Amino acid sequence: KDKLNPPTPSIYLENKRDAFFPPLHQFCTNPKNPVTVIRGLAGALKLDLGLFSTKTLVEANNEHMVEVRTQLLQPADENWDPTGTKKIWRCESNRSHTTIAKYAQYQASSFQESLREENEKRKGPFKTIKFGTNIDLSDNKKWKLQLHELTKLPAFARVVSAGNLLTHVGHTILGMNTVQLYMKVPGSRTPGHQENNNFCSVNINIGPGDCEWFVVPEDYWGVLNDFCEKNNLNFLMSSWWPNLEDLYEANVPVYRFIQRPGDLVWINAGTVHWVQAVGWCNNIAWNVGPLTACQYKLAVERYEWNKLKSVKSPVPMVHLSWNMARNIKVSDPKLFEMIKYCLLKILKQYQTLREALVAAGKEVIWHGRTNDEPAHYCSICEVEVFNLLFVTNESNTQKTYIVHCHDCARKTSKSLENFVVLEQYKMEDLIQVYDQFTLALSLS
Ligand SMILES: O=C(O)CC[C@@H](O)C(=O)O
Ligand SMILES: [Mn+2]
Ligand SMILES: [Zn+2]
Repeated sequence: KDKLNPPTPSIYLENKRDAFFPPLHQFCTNPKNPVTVIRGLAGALKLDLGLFSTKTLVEANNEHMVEVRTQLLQPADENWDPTGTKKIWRCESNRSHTTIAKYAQYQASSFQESLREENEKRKGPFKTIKFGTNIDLSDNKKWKLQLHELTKLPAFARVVSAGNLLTHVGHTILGMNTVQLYMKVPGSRTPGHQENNNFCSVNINIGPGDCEWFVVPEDYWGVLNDFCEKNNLNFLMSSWWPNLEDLYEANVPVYRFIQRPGDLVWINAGTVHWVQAVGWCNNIAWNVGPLTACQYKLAVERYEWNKLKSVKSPVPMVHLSWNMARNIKVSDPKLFEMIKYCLLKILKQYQTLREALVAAGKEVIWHGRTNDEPAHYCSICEVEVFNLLFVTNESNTQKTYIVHCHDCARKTSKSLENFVVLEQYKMEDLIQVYDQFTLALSLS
């Protein structure tokens, strides 16, 4: 079907009015639109993309760290096994580190070398390329002008905003509520994935070259998971590059489009995607969590799925949920009932655990909390741990407070005799937050 190669939801901006126009906000967050390409976004805002040029980055922080992925330069939209014999899903992507100055040097000489080849005139085997990924632009002192330029965006697409759930986490989640930079040469590939905890993603192409994007709606992610599992690949942890003929045969629709310099790509919640550089360019990206039932639901679902797959969730959805209930007036009936349900479950599980401890003669020690203290995770299994923290007798005495979850503490120490139980929140206070959390009226 042509329904298997659908058109890209695409908004064409001319000026600031178009960018700040509220139906643009609603369009991007509509669950029916897996991706929105906002064309001409930088131009409409007079964004200085030059602040993100390789030349400026070198001058700014030439020793800054870059995660290098070394890859094969693959043809078009395909991924071949190294012997050029068959198209496979697994892609080779070895990791090392470099600096902006060193990667910049390669980016520039790669282009000069391509110019000479174009002037030398005229299955693999395949050349090797390097992709500069995940460059951390969280330090406002090192990247003042860069980060300030992005406050010019409409609020819904900003790294920080009142309506961004990731703003409401209350602490830094690297690469999610902080900007990541990518420095690319032709063929630089970001393999298939969903965002961390299915949060939306915002990507701007700095240029000067284009990127090519591949997008599959969230509700087909199970199909791609089976493909991975049948191909001996971890959907969440392995590097894979879909066979478009496999997807077509399985009746999976694939959105496919070009992102030009200054185009902003909005990846909606849970949308599966992979990307390749067509030319030489940089990109900047971060996540955003719109206050919708769809975003919260997909975030919760991935959070729970990660536990089953023994994968850490970068977004602490328990911590977030209490912050939402404490600080956000929620007027969507569906969203409200989702949050209320989740808090009630947290609350009851917590009450059950606490009572089991008390009834077994285990003491619960009041530990309180520092405000804006990040969520905790289990030092062993990396699950989020909320309120009741399990700390060894020695870590307690040393006041290092190395957190464990209950299961891991119990597996270590059968009667928890090697652990103390630290309580960060009084129950009455949590019950109060829950009770005071009611549906706000909005006429919108
Ligand atoms: O630009 C890339 O290659 C990766 C970025 C993409 O995963 C995004 O979510 O913005
Ligand atoms: Mn992404
Ligand atoms: Zn654990």
